[PDB]
Amino acid sequence: RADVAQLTQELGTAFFQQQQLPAAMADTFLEHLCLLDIDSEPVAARSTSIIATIGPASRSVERLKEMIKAGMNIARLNFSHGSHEYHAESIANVREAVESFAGSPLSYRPVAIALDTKGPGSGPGLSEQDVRDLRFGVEHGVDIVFASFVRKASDVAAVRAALGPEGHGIKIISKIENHEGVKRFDEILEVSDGIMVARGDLGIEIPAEKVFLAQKMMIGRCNLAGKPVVCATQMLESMITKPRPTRAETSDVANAVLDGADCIMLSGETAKGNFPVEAVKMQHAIAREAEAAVYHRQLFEELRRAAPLSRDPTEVTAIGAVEAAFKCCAAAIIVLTTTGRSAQLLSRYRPRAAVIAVTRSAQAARQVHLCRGVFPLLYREPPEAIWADDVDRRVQFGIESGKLRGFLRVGDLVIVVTGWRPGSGYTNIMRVLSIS
Amino acid sequence: GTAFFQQQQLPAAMADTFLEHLCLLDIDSEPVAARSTSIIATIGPASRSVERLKEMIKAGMNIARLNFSHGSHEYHAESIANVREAVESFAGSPLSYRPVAIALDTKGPGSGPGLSEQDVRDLRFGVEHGVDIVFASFVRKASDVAAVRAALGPEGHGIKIISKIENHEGVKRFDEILEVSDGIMVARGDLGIEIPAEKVFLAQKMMIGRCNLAGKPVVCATQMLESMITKPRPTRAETSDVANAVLDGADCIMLSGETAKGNFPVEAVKMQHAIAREAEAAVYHRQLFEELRRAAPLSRDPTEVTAIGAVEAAFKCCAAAIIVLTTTGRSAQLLSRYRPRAAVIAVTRSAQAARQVHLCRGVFPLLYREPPEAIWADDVDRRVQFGIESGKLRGFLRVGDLVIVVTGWRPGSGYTNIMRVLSIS
Amino acid sequence: QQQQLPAAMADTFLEHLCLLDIDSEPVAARSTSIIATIGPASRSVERLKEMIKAGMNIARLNFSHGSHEYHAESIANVREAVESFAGSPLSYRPVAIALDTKGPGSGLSEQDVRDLRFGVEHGVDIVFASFVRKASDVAAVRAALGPEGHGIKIISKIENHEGVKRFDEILEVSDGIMVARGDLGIEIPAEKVFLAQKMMIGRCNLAGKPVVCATQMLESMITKPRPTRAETSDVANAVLDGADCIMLSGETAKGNFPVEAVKMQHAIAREAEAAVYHRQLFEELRRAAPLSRDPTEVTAIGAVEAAFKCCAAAIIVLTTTGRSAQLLSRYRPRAAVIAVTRSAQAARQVHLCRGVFPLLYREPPEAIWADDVDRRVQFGIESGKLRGFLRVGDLVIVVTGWRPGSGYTNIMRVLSIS
Amino acid sequence: ELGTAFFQQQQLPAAMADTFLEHLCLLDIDSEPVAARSTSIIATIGPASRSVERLKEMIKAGMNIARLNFSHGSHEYHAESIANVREAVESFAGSPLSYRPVAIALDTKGPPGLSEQDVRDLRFGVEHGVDIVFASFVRKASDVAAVRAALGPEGHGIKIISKIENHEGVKRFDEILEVSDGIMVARGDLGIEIPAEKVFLAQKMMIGRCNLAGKPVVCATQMLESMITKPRPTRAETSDVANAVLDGADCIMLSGETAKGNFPVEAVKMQHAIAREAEAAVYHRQLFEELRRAAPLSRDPTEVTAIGAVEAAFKCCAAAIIVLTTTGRSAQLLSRYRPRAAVIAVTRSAQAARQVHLCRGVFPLLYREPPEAIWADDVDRRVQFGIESGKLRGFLRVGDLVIVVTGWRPGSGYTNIMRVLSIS
Ligand SMILES: O=C1c2ccccc2C(=O)c2cc(S(=O)(=O)N3CCC[C@@H](C(=O)O)C3)c(O)cc21
Ligand SMILES: O=C1c2ccccc2C(=O)c2cc(S(=O)(=O)N3CCC[C@@H](C(=O)O)C3)c(O)cc21
Ligand SMILES: O=C1c2ccccc2C(=O)c2cc(S(=O)(=O)N3CCC[C@@H](C(=O)O)C3)c(O)cc21
Ligand SMILES: O=P(O)(O)OC[C@H]1O[C@](O)(COP(=O)(O)O)[C@@H](O)[C@@H]1O
Ligand SMILES: O=P(O)(O)OC[C@H]1O[C@](O)(COP(=O)(O)O)[C@@H](O)[C@@H]1O
Ligand SMILES: O=P(O)(O)OC[C@H]1O[C@](O)(COP(=O)(O)O)[C@@H](O)[C@@H]1O
Ligand SMILES: O=P(O)(O)OC[C@H]1O[C@](O)(COP(=O)(O)O)[C@@H](O)[C@@H]1O
Ligand SMILES: O=C([O-])C(=O)[O-]
Ligand SMILES: O=C([O-])C(=O)[O-]
Ligand SMILES: O=C([O-])C(=O)[O-]
Ligand SMILES: O=C([O-])C(=O)[O-]
Ligand SMILES: [K+]
Ligand SMILES: [K+]
Ligand SMILES: [K+]
Ligand SMILES: [K+]
Ligand SMILES: [Mg+2]
Ligand SMILES: [Mg+2]
Ligand SMILES: [Mg+2]
Ligand SMILES: [Mg+2]
Repeated sequence: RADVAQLTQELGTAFFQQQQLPAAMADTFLEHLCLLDIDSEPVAARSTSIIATIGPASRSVERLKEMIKAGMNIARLNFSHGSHEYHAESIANVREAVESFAGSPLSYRPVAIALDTKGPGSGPGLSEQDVRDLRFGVEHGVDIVFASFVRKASDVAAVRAALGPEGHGIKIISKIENHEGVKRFDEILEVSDGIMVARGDLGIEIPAEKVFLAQKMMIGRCNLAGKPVVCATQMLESMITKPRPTRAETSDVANAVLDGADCIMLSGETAKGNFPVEAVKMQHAIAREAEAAVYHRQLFEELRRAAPLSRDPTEVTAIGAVEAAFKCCAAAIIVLTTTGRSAQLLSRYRPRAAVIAVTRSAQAARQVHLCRGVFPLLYREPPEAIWADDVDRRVQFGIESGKLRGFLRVGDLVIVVTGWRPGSGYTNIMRVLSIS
Repeated sequence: GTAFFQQQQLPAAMADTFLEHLCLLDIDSEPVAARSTSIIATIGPASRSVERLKEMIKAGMNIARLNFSHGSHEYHAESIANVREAVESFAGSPLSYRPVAIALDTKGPGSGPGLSEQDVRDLRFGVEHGVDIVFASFVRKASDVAAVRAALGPEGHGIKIISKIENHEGVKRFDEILEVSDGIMVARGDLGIEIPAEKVFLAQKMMIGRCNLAGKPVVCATQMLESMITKPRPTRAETSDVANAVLDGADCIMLSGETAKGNFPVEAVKMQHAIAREAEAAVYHRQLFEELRRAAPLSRDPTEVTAIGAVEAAFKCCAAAIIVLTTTGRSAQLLSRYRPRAAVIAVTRSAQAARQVHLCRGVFPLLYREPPEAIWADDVDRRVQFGIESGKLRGFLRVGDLVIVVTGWRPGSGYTNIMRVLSIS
Repeated sequence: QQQQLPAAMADTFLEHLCLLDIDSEPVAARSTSIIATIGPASRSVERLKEMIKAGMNIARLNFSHGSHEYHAESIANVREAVESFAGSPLSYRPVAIALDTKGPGSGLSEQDVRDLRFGVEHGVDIVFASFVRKASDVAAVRAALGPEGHGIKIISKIENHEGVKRFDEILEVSDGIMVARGDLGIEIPAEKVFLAQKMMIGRCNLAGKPVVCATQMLESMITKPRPTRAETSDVANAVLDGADCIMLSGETAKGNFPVEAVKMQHAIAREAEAAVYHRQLFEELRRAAPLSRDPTEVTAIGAVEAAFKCCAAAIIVLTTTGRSAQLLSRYRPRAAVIAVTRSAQAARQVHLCRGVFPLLYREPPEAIWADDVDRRVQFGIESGKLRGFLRVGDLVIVVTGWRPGSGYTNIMRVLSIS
Repeated sequence: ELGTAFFQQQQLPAAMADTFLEHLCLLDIDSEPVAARSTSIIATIGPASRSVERLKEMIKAGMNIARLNFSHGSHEYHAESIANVREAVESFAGSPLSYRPVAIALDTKGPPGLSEQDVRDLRFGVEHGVDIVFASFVRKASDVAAVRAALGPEGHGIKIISKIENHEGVKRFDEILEVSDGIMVARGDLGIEIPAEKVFLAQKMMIGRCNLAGKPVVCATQMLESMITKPRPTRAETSDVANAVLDGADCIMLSGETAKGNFPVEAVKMQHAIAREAEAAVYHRQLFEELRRAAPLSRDPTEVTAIGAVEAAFKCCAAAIIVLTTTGRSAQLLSRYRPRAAVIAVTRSAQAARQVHLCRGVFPLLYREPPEAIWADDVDRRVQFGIESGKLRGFLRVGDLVIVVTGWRPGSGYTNIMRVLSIS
């Protein structure tokens, strides 16, 4: 009680009853479970991104607008099916639906476009079809590649080479789908931007009763590395034909978030099912409940104990900002970023505070959806003559969007993360600001 | 040997943090210990045949659930007879005989305020037919449990009452319900209709945590392997759900339509068995034991004091088993509440206690049938030897293993007070 | 490695003790301040210069002995010795002046009222108030200091059973506490003093307020050039307990080896500070420190967390009153807290907080406030390089505010030296 | 119930704390120690403490081990001091409530190899039946082997406590501890051989490693130095004694304080008073957790039984753990887990009864009844002897819970049973 008494008097007992805060203050994991409360409502914005596979059931512009409003952050295009012409039309429809909300950043929502490859088949390396599909991705400006059946580090180097010099900025998320991928996980993660636990093939390649071990291990190692991890396949499977999921399906979604997944995915549920929008809404509702139930006290302590010492100022500032946000129950951490890296380094410490990432790069704004708890804001104004004023305008842009979009209210504390000079790699400042 | 320390997720068990424990989980680290989470299979048209029941017992069914929401008393009495016939077909080999509990799951109160007249009749049927457990539907408060207990009468005092929590009131009045119940069932079917579907996992994890803290059995139920009612293999979400119920701390996992009416009853039991064994090896015992110890209050009860000493001793030597003599199952339950990795082999002469201890995780009941020796110390030794011989035959024990033996200072229940370190010869 | 770093990485306190190494040399500057009692043996300007060089941070004047004329001459000699090093601003060491009252004897005595008035007139920085037994005793001392002594720190001396029992109410209204073991060891059983000491140090560490361990720490050094094994152990254990300051009484006031006693406390404190198990200490201080909406409070925890992440050589903080440095000190960083201040009094008083190294800023003011802040930060860096705290390539954490004036600290910056 | 008053004594509010910092904050000067003093006191016998009458007062004050410093005196002088110790000890054999075994320890003069004088003094120790040797200036494992060889054919049961007095002993500590029965942190010479300001690091490290190895460790020299001439110690001296106990020392020592000082009895009384206070202030929650986590897994039934018995004693706040031991080993393995319950060791070996004083919290009871023909009856008689002695001495009352540790067959090395008994 003494460690929360003054803040309880100031913020109120009602504030400390919401978002599983009594369970968050527990001294043991067992006590944390015992304090979980179905009446404790989630307040924070949903931080785990939803990837929706785009197909016949979710192709139209009108349907895609509903999916964006329901919570879709990443549109996946499965190159195992369809054609280049079919997928290009789906991509154009996604972009049309996304841009229909570009009226003001107080209502704008960026959406990443991901290409999921067919894979190597019986062959041992990049398939000729994968080379053509990866070239298509670069030509159509995809943000992410979900590379199928990655079995070793040279597989991701081959994917990187097929993207050429013009696809240098595309994120490569390696899909682990077999025994070799699990066994060579460390070398694959080292050269990848992130990982997808592709449970469909994994559950056929290894005993079905061992998939949960591979999932928890890969999520834990990705959390330790500070790299995005996606949990995929059959999460809400029954929703392909039914309007409501099973008890095992809601449990699976909640447990993927509690495991530490940055993203959760919908495959047949959105590509061909009868309830694509309802499936997105269900993942959204479960993820908000599960994020509040995360035991941050042990998680943050373990992420600190395991993360090595760092002499990188972006990394040092990120841990200081997350520590400061927990100390004051900050509503948000506003960070200026060019490539998304400063937001990713904040996200790896799993703050409860939303990470509002203000960027001029449309691609970085789409790609940061891979990192849990990062809310991208695309800044469109031309640069101010004085760099310090251009920085301040970008911070104010995040404070006004947050104030008028629920995130922030007058009296809230926010942590602001900036650098000392223009350009990528110079984040080194953390500021505590009171919202007026 | 090095091979021993590579199996049963032992590298992940030695980790200094939960995060490093997850990072060390290995799909090639094979489970060695016997499956400790009990499987409850609901009886119906797909599982009533005496020959089909024999296959389900071999696959791992520990408790047979009779769902009184369907069928007459004549139907349930035939189910009881078929279950008992299949169980007793293995009684000719006492070292391998597996007791199977019979649980009666009530229809419930309906639009009524408390115990239905149908439940009063069904509960009296349960006592008359010797059921071991009652899964009481829609328990909303402590007086619902007292009413179930009263309907069982003086002849049903030994029947275990597991309260099913199926609505908001049951979740909110959980503490008072657990206090008077023998255990709890997280009845997710109705719970997921009574409260928002996205909140069920919070109610499940909370109730399992509180039951683990109280040392009382908790069952995770409904739609765990739902797709297996019509498909031979479950979905990725279903295997995950079963593994996570075990990781949460559930003593039992349940099958409903998967065994009552589906096309794969035996395979659904085999699937729960396979998943539970993998998930039990992945339990982070270092944190779990530490937290259970820290939260368990001080006690002046010798059974409770001996149990924590025996669990601490078992962890110190990597004991293959804790062999406990028990009359009511209580000494085995008090060992089980500390979640030892060592199997708790409970030797009992009570056929009912042998069936009921399946509610406690990691308790393997052995029904001892020999008449008592004239010298009490010799009768205790013969039972301990029966435990060792059954354990060797079933694969729990080998020569050279260390075992912890928990016994008492005089006959009758309530006098457990001794813990002994024994080398298997 | 140096500064007990293998013992610092240990996963348990037991393994930390097992890894302590007599060959692991201390590198960090000595964090625990030394209070030396000034008397016949340590009065001369030449002797005081050697005591400052040996490590004396606070000069204590015991008003139980001497006279106003005697103590005023001791104060003038301390100031003369301190100011003899002012010609080199990058290495100048401020020294606080503390007045220790005679006490109530058999409420606030008339002699204490006169002595407290003397302290205000002579510009003392701290009052060590004798025999504090309740909150109203502190209020009486505060009232006797009047309107001109509002800035003087009151450190309540706990010397009897009532002071121990009413500790919480005394700490609440005091700036800090002194565990006055001489009288405490007569007032309560001698074998219970260590319990009162460890409890008071723990509660002061929890409150983020300075605590002094005092009396008979190196007693045998009054006549002998080397202390006993129990005395070196006592000094090391007071530092390991969490004391912000350690004190010398007869050892410096009347003994034959005043300079050697200061040197011995300095040598032991440096060794003991490196042996502190920061992994458990920081985690416990962090877990127990309440949630806060005060930006100075929030910035301090962020800065200490950042310093541990990069093994920062120092945390450079700008402070008017010393408060921003005190809030960093309460988390016990391994990094030195270099406090750059224009207030000569705050520079002297900040010696009460463990690990705070005060730098008195005497350079011309900049016209642009941002440029003025930058030059005070570069002054912290140049003084740090000269004193051995910093080297080129080191990382430092810089803590500053958004606007001039006290109470506005809200910024933490990661800076690479040179 | 035990009552709220029970939970206010022996620093029990500080014992329940969830952090070490909270534990310190909850220490209470009004919380009185109830348990018997568990840290043995070693007193150096010299001119000021040699007489039978003075030795009787020192035994009553709390002396458990009599140290004879072979750096001074002679064989004749030390033999007379030993005879006086034995006469003073045996003067209490007519009262079970007052009788207490007292170990006799020989501290060598010290050293190329073992000195000629040390060979003769070690032979004197064997001939006079000493229990312990405090071996001066041990620098390496071969120094311990030389002392062991010198203990001739009749003295292999004598305990060798290696004194660490210089840089080489500190640096070769692990190899020395491996072959020694225990260690003495000999701070006098250590504070001359290494910088004085580093002695506390060597002390804390050696105590921690001995606690980890489950071997006795003695903190020695200048603990109450001023009491050689003054009736009361300094604030630094009481602090030093309390901190040696909090560090984890099994024994604390008095040298000039008892050998030649003006207040030998008062110095013993002061160490007794401080140790009792400091033992109650030990943070058992973290200590037991860390001893468990660091101690490797074991297939030795005595070690497995010991941890189970200590866990059981903490669970019920057992007044005592009664253990049957012939060599002292079963009591030593209980002691290494630092139970708050007193370890009452029932033995037929007079030497083991004296030597177990080296292990913190072991209260030896020498049993001299003739053996019963039925072994189970002889075991029950010794268990009841421990219970009746415990009731007589104030350790136990009817209604208390005790833990009893025995083995399954006679002879040393078979401990494998732990029982929970209600005192009737
Ligand atoms: O791009 C698609 C697509 C493209 C063009 C026509 C139909 C589809 C389609 O039905 C579809 C279904 C799915 S799907 O429903 O997720 N699923 C169908 C069965 C096979 C699964 C597999 O790849 O193993 C996939 C998609 O992932 C993608 C598409
Ligand atoms: O101010 C002092 C002083 C002032 C003028 C003459 C002599 C002295 C002196 O000897 C002295 C000794 C000491 S002292 O050595 O610490 N000590 C002497 C004995 C009584 C102790 C007590 O107060 O209980 C104090 C001082 O603390 C201060 C002075
Ligand atoms: O056995 C003793 C003894 C035996 C015969 C005559 C005198 C003494 C004596 O004074 C004495 C003093 C001490 S002592 O007081 O501990 N001693 C003081 C001076 C020498 C020191 C040293 O050895 O470094 C320690 C003893 O340890 C032992 C004896
Ligand atoms: O997260 P990234 O990719 O390193 O970008 C962070 C960068 O953004 C800034 O805050 C502002 O940079 P710009 O003015 O170039 O947009 C820099 O100071 C910092 O280096
Ligand atoms: O677990 P419970 O029901 O308390 O049974 C434990 C009892 O079993 C025993 O070990 C054996 O007793 P019985 O010979 O009566 O079967 C008793 O000593 C002990 O009291
Ligand atoms: O520690 P204090 O007393 O609050 O002083 C800290 C203050 O110092 C500063 O860094 C610099 O202030 P000045 O320019 O007034 O000296 C402020 O921004 C900040 O509020
Ligand atoms: O501690 P030690 O020397 O191993 O002695 C323990 C032995 O004492 C006993 O409890 C009793 O043995 P004895 O009857 O021979 O004295 C044995 O069962 C056990 O092995
Ligand atoms: O490839 C996939 O996405 C899978 O198998 O889940
Ligand atoms: O009754 C049940 O088992 C349920 O609702 O899940
Ligand atoms: O006044 C003091 O310093 C004391 O009593 O210790
Ligand atoms: O020999 C000793 O005891 C010493 O040197 O401390
Ligand atoms: K694909
Ligand atoms: K039912
Ligand atoms: K005074
Ligand atoms: K000697
Ligand atoms: Mg696949
Ligand atoms: Mg139901
Ligand atoms: Mg005083
Ligand atoms: Mg010596």
